[PDB]
Amino acid sequence: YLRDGKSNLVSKVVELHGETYATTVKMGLSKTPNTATSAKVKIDAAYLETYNKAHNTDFALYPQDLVTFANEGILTVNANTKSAEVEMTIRAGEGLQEDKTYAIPVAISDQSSDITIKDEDAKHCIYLVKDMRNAGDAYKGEGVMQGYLFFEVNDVNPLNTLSFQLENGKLLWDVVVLFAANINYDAEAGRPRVQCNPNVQYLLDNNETLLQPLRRRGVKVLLGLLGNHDITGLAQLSEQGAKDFAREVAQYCKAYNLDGVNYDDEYSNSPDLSNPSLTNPSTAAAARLCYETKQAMPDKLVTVFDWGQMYGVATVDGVDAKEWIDIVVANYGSAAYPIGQMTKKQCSGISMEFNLGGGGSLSASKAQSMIDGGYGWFMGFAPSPAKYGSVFSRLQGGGEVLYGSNVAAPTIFYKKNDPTPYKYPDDL
Ligand SMILES: CC(=O)N[C@@H]1[C@@H](O)[C@H](O[C@@H]2O[C@H](CO[C@H]3O[C@H](CO[C@H]4O[C@H](CO)[C@@H](O)[C@H](O)[C@@H]4O)[C@@H](O)[C@H](O[C@H]4O[C@H](CO)[C@@H](O)[C@H](O)[C@@H]4O)[C@@H]3O)[C@@H](O)[C@H](O[C@H]3O[C@H](CO)[C@@H](O)[C@H](O)[C@@H]3O)[C@@H]2O)[C@@H](CO)O[C@H]1O
Ligand SMILES: [Ca+2]
Ligand SMILES: [Ca+2]
Repeated sequence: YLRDGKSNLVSKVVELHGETYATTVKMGLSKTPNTATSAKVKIDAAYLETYNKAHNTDFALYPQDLVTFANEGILTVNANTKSAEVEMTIRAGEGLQEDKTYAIPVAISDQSSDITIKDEDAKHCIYLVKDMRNAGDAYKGEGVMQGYLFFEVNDVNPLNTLSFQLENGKLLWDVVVLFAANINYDAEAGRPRVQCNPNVQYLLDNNETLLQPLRRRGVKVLLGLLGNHDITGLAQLSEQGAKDFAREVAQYCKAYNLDGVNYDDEYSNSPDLSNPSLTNPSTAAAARLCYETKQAMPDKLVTVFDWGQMYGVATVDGVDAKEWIDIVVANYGSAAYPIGQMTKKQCSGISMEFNLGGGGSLSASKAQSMIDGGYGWFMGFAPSPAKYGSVFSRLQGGGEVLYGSNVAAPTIFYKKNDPTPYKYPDDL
């Protein structure tokens, strides 16, 4: 089969932060090659219609003139690694649209008889390309650790993400979660639904002013989903129930122009096993939902809190978790761990409970330990302007290690449901 060589993913999201992006396309080999092993790759524009139909997506084709393969797309065989690869360059173009995902479907062609291609799936990989050159204010560089922040939107305006910058002006928090919409039972439909409390609903209704300004500066905004004290839950949907709920989550992220989801399996009660949308609570059911959610929004982030039964099964329908868990964050005091072919670049190395105090600090020591451990993420939960003294104290020193620039003292904060930047601390 064919995949992206750097990530080893068959579906790879590419964020352009500069004028070019370089990678390889890699064909895996089933036998040690010989002098005759050969293959080429090409862009397969016709396959995009098939892909979009299968995923209920609408991606446009990235301009083919902006994509270049080395060596006319002929793959260089590496006999020692059972693979063959070609360099591919993606150039940023003109006349592209901000905030639109484009597709580069790549196909194997002209392969030698020693290569067996099982199906059309193994014959293709896909790059999902986003131009992020202008939504650059959270982008702190190649290979740095990234931040993941939950807001308790019952109480705190997520525009407070903008209170957190390094001295070099970059935004600290790459990803923020609106915590949380709920899963609840819909009796009229006999199935689960997304249920948004009035605070969540107000944010979505007002996404233009209270959420999209974060996305304009490059922050990914995710909808949090959380159990909510009835028979439905994120780790207890049947295969069919998970397919249906995943489509609803994807519809929210499309309707409100968000960047994905966090799943937190807490507070559900026991399921009604006679209901066909439900099943025994388990990590396999949770993994099924994550997989189906990714199939429904392959260019958006599927992330989990490692608690309850939400995380741990590493394959669904033969597909490894690297393809459908983008980020896993752990409980306060723990580091997350990868499953399947994930690496610790998908995992949090610290989780900080900013409202109650546990989980430690993003100190210089801790930052270096996390880098040394290969972690990709640091997580924080429930910051608020009233506690900025404590929150920012727990961020002292780490930024110099992670980025060469410490977190700056806050000077602005936002009040709930109010777009006005107030002066910190004078305005409270
Ligand atoms: C990523 C992560 O940290 N995940 C979790 C967090 O959930 C947890 O946060 C804390 O969670 C507790 C428990 O919240 C759940 O239970 C609440 C109480 O439910 C019961 O009572 C209700 C009546 O008061 C009944 O209606 C209900 O049926 C049940 O009998 C419940 O109110 C809460 O749901 C609300 O909040 C969530 C978002 O948090 C929202 O989706 C719901 O729609 C609803 O609005 C949960 O079901 C909670 O008590 C903690 O709350 C305190 O702290 C927060 C700030 O963090 C304050 O805003 C709040 O005022 C309280 O002071 C907090 O939310 C964290 C930390 O423990 O850890 C992981 O477990
Ligand atoms: Ca800009
Ligand atoms: Ca808790």
